[PDB]
Order: sequence, then C-alpha cells, then structure tokens
Amino acid sequence: MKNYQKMSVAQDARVELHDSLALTGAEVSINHLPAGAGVPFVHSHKQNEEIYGILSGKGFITIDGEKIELQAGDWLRIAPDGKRQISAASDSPIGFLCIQVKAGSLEGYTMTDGVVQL
Amino acid sequence: MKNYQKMSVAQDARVELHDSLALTGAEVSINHLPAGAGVPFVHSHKQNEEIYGILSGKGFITIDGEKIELQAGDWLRIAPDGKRQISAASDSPIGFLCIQVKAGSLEGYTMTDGVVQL
Ligand SMILES: [Zn+2]
Ligand SMILES: [Zn+2]
Repeated sequence: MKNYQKMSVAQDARVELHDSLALTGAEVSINHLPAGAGVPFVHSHKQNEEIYGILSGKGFITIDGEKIELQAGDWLRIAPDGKRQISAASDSPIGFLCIQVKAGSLEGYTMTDGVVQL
Repeated sequence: MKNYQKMSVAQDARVELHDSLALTGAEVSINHLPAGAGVPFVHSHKQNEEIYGILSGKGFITIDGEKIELQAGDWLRIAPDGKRQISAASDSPIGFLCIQVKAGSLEGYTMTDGVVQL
C-alpha cells in the first residue's frame, strides 16, 4: 500500500491521530478548552516525553506546582516525571497539540536520517 | 532542575525545536513557504516516520510521484521510504509542522503510559 495516510480535521475538532493515521512513532492529540475550563486532572508519564504546541488562544499549564502562562506560538517539552495540567485563560479559550513520543528513542534525524533523491 | 523547557515562536518564524527544547523523542520543525514556492528537493528517511500538520494556508505535497492537495487542518503520516516534497499553492502560502520520530519506537501511550496523580 501507499507510503502515507492523510486525514482532515475540523478547526475546532478534538481527535487523536495514532489509530486514524496508523502512527508507529508517536501519538498526536489535537484539543482545545473553552474559556475558564481545563483538564480536570493532573498526570505524568512512565516513559513518554511530551511536546506541547499552543496553536491558538491563551492559558496556563501547571507543571510540578509551577504554573506557566501560555499563548499561541508557545512550545514546551515535558519530561515523563513532570506532573502537568493545562487550562484555558479566564477570558479566552486555548487550542493545542500534544505530541507523545518515547523519551530517548530518537537517534539520527534530519542530516543524520534524511536521504535526498536524484 | 526542571521537568520542562519552554520557548516562544513568532507567527512566521522558521525554526527547529530539537536543540532549543532539548527533545529526546523527536524533532519538530515549523516552516512555511510563500505562494508559488516549495522545498527545492525530494527526500525520504532511513528510519524516521514523519508526521505533517498543515497549520495554515494551502498547497500540495508530492509523495512517490503522487501529488496530494493540502489545506489548513490536514494531517499526514509518511513512512520512511516515501519520497516527499511539499510546496505552497500558486495563490497562497502554506504553514506547516514536520514531526520526525523513529518509526516503530512508540510503545505504550495515553492509557498505557499516562499516570494520574491523586
Ligand atoms: Zn524529512
Ligand atoms: Zn499526557
């Protein structure tokens, strides 16, 4: 079969890409919280590093008791042990990406993994 | 020390996050091409799976001779062997994310990797 899979996601749709795109190196979740709302729980990871990318709006994320302000354009790496909990701003919703990957699994990349054709 | 790292990226800035955020499970590149422009070369990967997310605009991506139309909200998985080359539309720029991760490296995730804190 094809060396790729594609799908379209609505502007304000909440979905996970792993099963729909048959990912093998990560899980990607697209989500967003309305103003004044936030993830109702705190969590960490056993072996997965997590990368957050704020696509729109603004808000906060509490990591190990410390709350960090967030706005569109902000990107964060969170180690497995980090206890996290994101939430939207009081006067604004927030849209973000959560890339889950096995910590320390990356080897070569770009220069050391890409192959130019002819 | 801290269990996280943060940085801000300008709306139209082109950067790679691996070194700046000290990622260990992936490389994330944020890029965008002006109307009528495109990556000047074709490439594949030795062992990294690649996930593309179109954040804005529209364009095309040619994978193994087949060109696929792209627009904001589109997400794709590309296997290592896939020969790819993205470009913007003739009448519009395109902004996208390229998540590079080692293919088949993901094990548990979400339900099988997240840990809720009481
Ligand atoms: Zn690549
Ligand atoms: Zn998580």
